[PDB]
Amino acid sequence: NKYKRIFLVVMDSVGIGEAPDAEQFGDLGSDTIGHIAEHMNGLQMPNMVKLGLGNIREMKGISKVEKPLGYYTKMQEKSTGKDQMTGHWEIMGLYIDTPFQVFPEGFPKELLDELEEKTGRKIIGNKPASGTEILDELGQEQMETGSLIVYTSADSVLQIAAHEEVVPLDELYKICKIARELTLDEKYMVGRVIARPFVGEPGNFTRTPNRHDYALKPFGRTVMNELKDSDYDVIAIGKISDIYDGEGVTESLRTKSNMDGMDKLVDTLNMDFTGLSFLNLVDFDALFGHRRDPQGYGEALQEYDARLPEVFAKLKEDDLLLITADHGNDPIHPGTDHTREYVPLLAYSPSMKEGGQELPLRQTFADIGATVAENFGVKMPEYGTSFLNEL
Ligand SMILES: [Mn+2]
Ligand SMILES: [Mn+2]
Ligand SMILES: [Mn+2]
Repeated sequence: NKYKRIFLVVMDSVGIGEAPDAEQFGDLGSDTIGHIAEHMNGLQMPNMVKLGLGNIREMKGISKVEKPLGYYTKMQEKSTGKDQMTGHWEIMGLYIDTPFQVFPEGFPKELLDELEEKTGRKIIGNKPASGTEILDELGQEQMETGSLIVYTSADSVLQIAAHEEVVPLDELYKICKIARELTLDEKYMVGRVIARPFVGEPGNFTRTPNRHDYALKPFGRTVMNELKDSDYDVIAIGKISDIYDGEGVTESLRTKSNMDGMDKLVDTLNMDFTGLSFLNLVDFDALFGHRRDPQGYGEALQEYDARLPEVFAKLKEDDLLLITADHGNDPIHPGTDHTREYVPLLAYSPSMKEGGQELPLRQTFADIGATVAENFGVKMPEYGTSFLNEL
């Protein structure tokens, strides 16, 4: 093998400007990193700059360098959608025709009618809200009537809240499984159904750790599956295991924050393993992109950048570091959805003694999967073109 270990980092939602097909999505003008850089009066990301981020595209505070540490380019998304699962599934070698939906005005009556029809229970709420907001508003009615609080977020989720004393936990799980089946329908396709049991009294409701998630498996066997099947290590960090519903995963490390994500990445650098360590840094998307908070987003990017030199110091000659994103989520864009954008790609190993060069633009995110597959000698994905030989 050319590399013994590949460290793949998804900066979640960290897009590098509108894609050629942005108009279809209402995403003309979208530029996640660029708009953040303008807001910050210049982003301070010296380590990403050293890797060649400015060589992909110059932005405020982000300039090109003469000798980038590694190779650089951007990637274009080929799949129909701009959601979490589409982006990640494409990265690991798939092509996804059918996009996962978001519901800023709640779910269609048809879906909620069938859920009522199958459960014999009333549904209340039906809007995007935080757990705290929806329980403050509807928690008491839920307790008193035995109704189900159905809500969503800015992402592709259907969430069902019920008080543990009123709706038995096991009944809530059964209901969520029904909802999971009903939402395997391209009109109502949600990435994730989430059980949100809660306890307490009016004015003091808390969501319990009895939360359960109901995800869909990727629409195909991924490069992760192939790695696992060939007895390679596949270490998933953060939301990665959940995004792939555990498919191809050999170890999963939960994280609480971006900084904690970088700590677990460091933990994997300290592990003897052969295969893939795969990190998702989700805060960019979950805290700042959807909340349209360019200041928080900018600060988060600077906090992440400052962590990189330790990663650089720990990389071995036979290690490869890959840094990319899965879509955009421009914090100055209208609405609360993701934006259809190119994503950066940086590929660095200390064995690149002469530094890196520009790679041809990646025509699908699956080029990452193809590169991983070729490196480890496992079955090549149906989609994607490896850039391994270019490194
Ligand atoms: Mn838009
Ligand atoms: Mn994402
Ligand atoms: Mn998101």
